[PDB]
Amino acid sequence: MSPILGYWKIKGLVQPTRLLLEYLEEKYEEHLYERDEGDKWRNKKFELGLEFPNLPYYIDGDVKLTQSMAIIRYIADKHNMLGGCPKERAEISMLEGAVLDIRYGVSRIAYSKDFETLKVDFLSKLPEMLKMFEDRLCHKTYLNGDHVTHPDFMLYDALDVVLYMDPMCLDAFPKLVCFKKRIEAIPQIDKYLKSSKYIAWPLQGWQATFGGGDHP
Amino acid sequence: MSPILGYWKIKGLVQPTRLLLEYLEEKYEEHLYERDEGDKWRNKKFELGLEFPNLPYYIDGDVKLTQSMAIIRYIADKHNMLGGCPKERAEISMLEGAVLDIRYGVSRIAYSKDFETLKVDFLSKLPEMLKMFEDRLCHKTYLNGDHVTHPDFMLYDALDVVLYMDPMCLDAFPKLVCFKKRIEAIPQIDKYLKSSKYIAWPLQGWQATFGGGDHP
Ligand SMILES: N[C@@H](CCC(=O)N[C@@H](CSCc1ccccc1I)C(=O)NCC(=O)O)C(=O)O
Ligand SMILES: N[C@@H](CCC(=O)N[C@@H](CSCc1ccccc1I)C(=O)NCC(=O)O)C(=O)O
Repeated sequence: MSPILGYWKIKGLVQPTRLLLEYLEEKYEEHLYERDEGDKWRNKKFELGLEFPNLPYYIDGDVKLTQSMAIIRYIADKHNMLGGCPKERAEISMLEGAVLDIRYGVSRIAYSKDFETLKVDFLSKLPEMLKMFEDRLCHKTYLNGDHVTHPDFMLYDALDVVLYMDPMCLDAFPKLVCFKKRIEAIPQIDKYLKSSKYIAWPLQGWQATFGGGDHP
Repeated sequence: MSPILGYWKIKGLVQPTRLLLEYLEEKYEEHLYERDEGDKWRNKKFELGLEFPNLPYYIDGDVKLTQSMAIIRYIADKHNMLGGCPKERAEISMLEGAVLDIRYGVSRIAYSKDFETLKVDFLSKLPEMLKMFEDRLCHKTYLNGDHVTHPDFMLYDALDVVLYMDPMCLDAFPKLVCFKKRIEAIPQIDKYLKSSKYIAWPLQGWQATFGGGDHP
């Protein structure tokens, strides 16, 4: 029985997890809830055996999990990708948080009716955040070295998003522009992005002022 | 040389980490920035050797970290507390996220000038969130069983906070009311709470509409 990954039919908080699964060439099925299926989900919420019911969820022969970060880390952990010692594991967790500051930075304002005003102060702070990654990649191929790790897919997802907000936010960051291409040059990812499973939009929930709607 | 833990002189995102250090009886020094030291911190931000400068930070003979979650997990990891296998480690990470939904739920609205209106919709959703923990503790002493883990201190910190917002939010949750007492009955914690190091207020940054100010 193939693992089930439930979530809205958007990119949201699970996009990075989808990408890690594709990368590892893991098999899995998806329980996607359409914009109007809110009710279809509420009637199942407390019937799946989840100790902490929420979206996304991940169910397979071994576990039943919720909290998108617990899920991506589990899939990575099952492939010995979380780090070989305390120090390395803390390096990888530091990369997770730094990426989330960016990604969550967008979500916290993408639902306000004053998006444009908020979008201005945000983009004034985004640069400092990007440059930390720009330097981290000065001599590395990927965030943790020569081998891909899950924070790589999270960062990719964050760049894909801040680029919709502002197509020029990476002009001063060549290594990040390259990092983004390099992730797409990975065989498994390129296949996925061109397959029928890829969900290109929306970025956030359909009702958001930014990254919302049924079409780009 | 004792590990240094830097942060504002508030509870904020580091309170749970302080508590884990006390519990493990680890020695450490703190670099606390007063309300008016914002400038004292900006002039040091890019001079500590941190790959991703931010508050809090943790510096000792082995690592230099940022991102509060990477730090608490490191201190726990160095004591073999993160879980003995993939499944257990995902259980503990699931507990982290579920706690943060509550804790971050407060911060996301504690800075708005319309706190009271927001505080109403929040408290209407808090119950469902608390009950997941209320059930998780139905037969367990602590969140992961008979032994304390870091999510325990995070949850404690979240209850201490939602209780200031509403002293009655735990009336229908006896196991949670007990969990909170039990954490305080732990020798090391009780000592800390009564020592000169404990910082009782503010909950958030001083400028917040809720949990702010120099006094309760
Ligand atoms: N921390 C949880 C948050 C889960 C969450 O916010 N779930 C939303 C969808 S993502 C909404 C979201 C939240 C924050 C940032 C971006 C986005 I998109 C939901 O509809 N849950 C189902 C329910 O509550 O019944 C996790 O990561 O799993
Ligand atoms: N994800 C980072 C966020 C760090 C952060 O927000 N730091 C704030 C203080 S906590 C503010 C905060 C943020 C979110 C929720 C609650 C709270 I209190 C800061 O002043 N950083 C120093 C700087 O930017 O130079 C982490 O957890 O370390």
